[PDB]
Amino acid sequence: KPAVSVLTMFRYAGWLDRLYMLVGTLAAIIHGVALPLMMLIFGDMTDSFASVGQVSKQSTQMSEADKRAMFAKLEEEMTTYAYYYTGIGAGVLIVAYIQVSFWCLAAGRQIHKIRQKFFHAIMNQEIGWFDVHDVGELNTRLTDDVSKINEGIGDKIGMFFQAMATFFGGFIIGFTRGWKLTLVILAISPVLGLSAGIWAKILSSFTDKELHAYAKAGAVAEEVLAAIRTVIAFGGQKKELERYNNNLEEAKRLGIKKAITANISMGAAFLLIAASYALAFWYGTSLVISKEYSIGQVLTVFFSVLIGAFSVGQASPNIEAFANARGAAYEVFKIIDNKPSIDSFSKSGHKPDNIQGNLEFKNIHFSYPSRKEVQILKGLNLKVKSGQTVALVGNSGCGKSTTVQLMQRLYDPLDGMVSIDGQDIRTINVRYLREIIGVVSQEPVLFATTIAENIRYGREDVTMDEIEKAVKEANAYDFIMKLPHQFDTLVGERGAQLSGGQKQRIAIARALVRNPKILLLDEATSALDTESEAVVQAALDKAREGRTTIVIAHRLSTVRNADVIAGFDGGVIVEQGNHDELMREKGIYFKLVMTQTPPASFWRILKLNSTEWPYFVVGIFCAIINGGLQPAFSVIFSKVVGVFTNGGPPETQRQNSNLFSLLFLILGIISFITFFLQGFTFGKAGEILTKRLRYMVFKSMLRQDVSWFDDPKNTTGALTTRLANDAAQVKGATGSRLAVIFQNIANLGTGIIISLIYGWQLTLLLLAIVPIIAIAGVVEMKMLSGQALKDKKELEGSGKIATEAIENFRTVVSLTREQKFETMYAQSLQIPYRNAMKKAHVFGITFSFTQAMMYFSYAAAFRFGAYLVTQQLMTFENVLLVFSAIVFGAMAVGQVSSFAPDYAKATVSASHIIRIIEKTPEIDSYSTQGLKPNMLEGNVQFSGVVFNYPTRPSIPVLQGLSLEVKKGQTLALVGSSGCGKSTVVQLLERFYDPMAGSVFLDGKEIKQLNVQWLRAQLGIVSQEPILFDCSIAENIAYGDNSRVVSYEEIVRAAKEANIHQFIDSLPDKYNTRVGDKGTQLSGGQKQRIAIARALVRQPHILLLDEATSALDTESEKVVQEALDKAREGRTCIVIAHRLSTIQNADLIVVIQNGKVKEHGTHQQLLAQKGIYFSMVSVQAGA
Ligand SMILES: Brc1ccc(Oc2c(Br)cc(Br)cc2Br)c(Br)c1
Ligand SMILES: Brc1ccc(Oc2c(Br)cc(Br)cc2Br)c(Br)c1
Repeated sequence: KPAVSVLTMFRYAGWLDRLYMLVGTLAAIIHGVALPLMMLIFGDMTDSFASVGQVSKQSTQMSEADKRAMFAKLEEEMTTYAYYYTGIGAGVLIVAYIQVSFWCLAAGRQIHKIRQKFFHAIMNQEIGWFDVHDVGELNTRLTDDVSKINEGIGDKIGMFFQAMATFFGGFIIGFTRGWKLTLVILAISPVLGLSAGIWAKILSSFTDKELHAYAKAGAVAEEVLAAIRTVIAFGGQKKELERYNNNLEEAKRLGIKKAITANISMGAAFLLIAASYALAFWYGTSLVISKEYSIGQVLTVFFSVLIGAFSVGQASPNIEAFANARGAAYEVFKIIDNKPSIDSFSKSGHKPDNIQGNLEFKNIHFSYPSRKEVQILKGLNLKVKSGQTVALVGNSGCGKSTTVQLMQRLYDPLDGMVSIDGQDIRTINVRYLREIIGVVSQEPVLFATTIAENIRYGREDVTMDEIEKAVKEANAYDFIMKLPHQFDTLVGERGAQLSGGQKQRIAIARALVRNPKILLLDEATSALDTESEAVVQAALDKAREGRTTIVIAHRLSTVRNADVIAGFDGGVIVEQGNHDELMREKGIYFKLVMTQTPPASFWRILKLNSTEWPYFVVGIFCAIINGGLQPAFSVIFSKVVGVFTNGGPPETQRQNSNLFSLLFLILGIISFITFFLQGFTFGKAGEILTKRLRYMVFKSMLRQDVSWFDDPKNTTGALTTRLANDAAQVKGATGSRLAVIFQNIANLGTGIIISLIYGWQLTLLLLAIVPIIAIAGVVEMKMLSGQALKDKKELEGSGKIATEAIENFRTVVSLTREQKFETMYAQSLQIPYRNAMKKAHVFGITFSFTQAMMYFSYAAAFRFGAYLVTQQLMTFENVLLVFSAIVFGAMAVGQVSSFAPDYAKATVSASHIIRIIEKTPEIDSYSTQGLKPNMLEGNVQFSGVVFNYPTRPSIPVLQGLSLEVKKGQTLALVGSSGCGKSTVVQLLERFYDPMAGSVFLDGKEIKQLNVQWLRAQLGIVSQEPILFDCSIAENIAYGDNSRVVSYEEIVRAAKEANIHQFIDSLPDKYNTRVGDKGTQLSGGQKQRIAIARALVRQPHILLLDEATSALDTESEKVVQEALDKAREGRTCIVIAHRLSTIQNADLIVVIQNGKVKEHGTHQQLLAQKGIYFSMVSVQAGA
């Protein structure tokens, strides 16, 4: 919404840039004007053949006499025109170069200037400006918004004035040479803009319906795949498939209805567009029989108008490129024009010599850019004597750290003044101020150069002698020399990561070359290992005594030798003096001392599509007819102008022109009829395989075992996404692109035959010319992409050192040296600049070449069409035909290169979708094999079970686990932590077979037992019961599948679960909807319902996995009261974390490290004193 003044945007265009644009826009206008003139001459050549075409047939008497005056007219005329076109092509060769070259030159020259000014502006902003902005958005604003500016002031402007030239020069020749047809062509324009407006309304309203249609099926998939362990537990795998299959049926019917309506839309749209033209051209014919126009002029205005009319559309993208470049230039120029109060690039203020370093802060009130929300300094008074070293202590607020900020004049105070020597800090140069202040901060930062270079960021003029003394004077010399490459080592975020106390000494050496008169030491010893701290601390003490120093730290070790110590309380200075004095004061300082002491030929995807042997053959056959039908319009056009250039006697003409225009419209309606079919047929054929794919995939997905859904690679969202995309992508490959790619190869095929068999070696010429300009148009775009990738590679090297500069900013400004990064970024940009110069000559040559090879190609089209062909006995009417036939058949093949990614994007989406069906599990619920025992009673026999989870085969959970529980008993299961408690329930449910050992139920190993039958006698109840969106009676009836459960039977379960209080309390009762879609209710209810569906099954084994986990107060007492009634009549395994409710259990088992450690009845384990009695004691007390 915000934008820029048009002149301010080119403020950096001066002298030549202003000329380049003027000459560029000039030749651009010349380039545009060139095309409608090309059409104007195409009318005069018709007139030439038309006068001879009328007189040659008018003879029917003399033959040799027509070999004289006729050919003489032709050779003076045709050579005059051919001489004229050859000139036009040389014109576009020059102006198209001038057009694109100059604008890309002015763009490159300016964008170089933008970048430099704009990075200069970034480094010039005071710190308070950064505290309110994100540096990351800023740097991306650097590389992206400048790119958008380049796109707008580039060669697009030349294309714009080229297009307006075609537009203006279009209707000028349109109006002057024939004003009537223009108004007639504009009259059908609202119809063409109204038919394409029905597309913006149909597409935008139906693309939502499908995204709503599958969102009903994709919602089924998401509550299933999220609750997958519950559907697997109760074996609703046939229902949840069925229940997704039923939503796929509706998505199919809505998909065929969309295929019917959308194909009715296209066909009617084209048939209105084509009829609109043909009426404007038939009524072109009505004006030649009346002698208001020449047969040549009708063409001249008809093309020049339609050329200029479509030239409007070909200019619209360049407008939006200019405006976006303006809007992008706003926030950029806003940074360049913005002037600071502090600078640091300013050459102003005093530069005191013989600085002695007496510092005082007077009544400083300050607040960071958070402003009125917080005020961190409520007045202040502090002097530090020259040579002395003052230490600042504080409990919190870190108002300590603020004084180092103000002493650098990173910000100015709200009220008060900071004074170095006698002068206010605001009178001294900002740069000289920071050159007389050395700074060592908590986190040290080192730039990605050599050690000597990071030290060289202290001062630019320095010799390895002074680097050596500096590092040796910060005892950092002994420790780099051992490191290889000597001073020539590397540092940075990337490469040679060092010890913290080692990085700080390089920072101390960096600040030491600064020979500062003032020293600021903020938190430097803090957050550092204890032993290297003393190594650094020796350097800090060796860095002082030549300087006045303010130091801030939480290490009270460094503070004793400070000449004065100062404590803060709420930004107010409270205590000051020597260490001993503050201790006698017994205040804040004393109080803090005591405290601290694979693309491949996949045919099988088409073999599954072979479910419909018809529906394709209908579309293909119907597409090829549409293909062969489409040049016949060019054949009609060729003979509407043909017979009427070849007229002779004029009485018969008016009667035929009505006949062709009729045929045309019969040929368009038979084109409508065939194009509805080829769309509907593929549409239906695509939507039905969409179901089969999503059915078989969702079937095969319910076939894998829990081992697969635990994979971090496969989550519920990633599976629904994999489910939707892959099915839609393969639909597109077999859908429109294939009907179109066969319609078009039939288009060119039925066109090339007509052209080849009519014109001899005429067609053989055009088949030498057209492929070359097509290839030359491709190699242009390859070179285009190559230059694009290359410039991206070498401007990111600049933006990379810009990245380093700006997100490490507060350090660089503390060291000054902005002019360093300033110069480095300039040297970095100098390569893309001198590269951007070559870009202009390259784009100009290529574009001018492809334009010239289009104009020269058509000079050869007529000079060969006449002369050697028309001095013979071949006819203009065919040359017209071969043009439209070949040229349209070629531009119809241009759709093949556009639908190419729809094939690859589908094959890749196919690549996964064939794998996902064929993958078979270790434990398949679908296998009908298994024992299905007859005897009812249930044991559980864990024996030597070692188990590790397939996702994390690192820490074992179960290793040598052995349990046995009789029928009708409760097996209490206590654990130190982890799923060692829970893995038992997962292995009995056979979510996994154990690594070693075995688990048995009735004496039979479950591993050889039937998988589905096994789970059918299991009453699993988890800690968070997931309930699908449906009737609570149906969430309950979900406990027994393969059979519909009686109402009184699901009532019996709700009676058991003690949930029947709601189930009548609701207005709907058992038919109320739950799942946080129809109704919401708390967890105690959800849980009871899960108990209800558990015991609908009438299991022989309950499995209670921390059922009271998320629950509170009386809700626990009632759910436990339901669980305690559910057991005592069944085999039970309970791992609930309430050991008070576990006292009345028949056997308690303690799990240690996957081994069973300690077991027995409650009082038995309570008589023993160990883990279980440590467990019961810790909760009962707490
Ligand atoms: Br009559 C008549 C026939 C074709 C005309 O131009 C074409 C041409 Br040439 C090809 C196709 Br496909 C559709 C149309 Br409309 C015109 Br304008 C008038
Ligand atoms: Br786009 C384009 C369309 C026709 C052009 O010249 C003609 C013209 Br004018 C008439 C016929 Br028939 C074929 C061609 Br090719 C040119 Br040059 C460019």
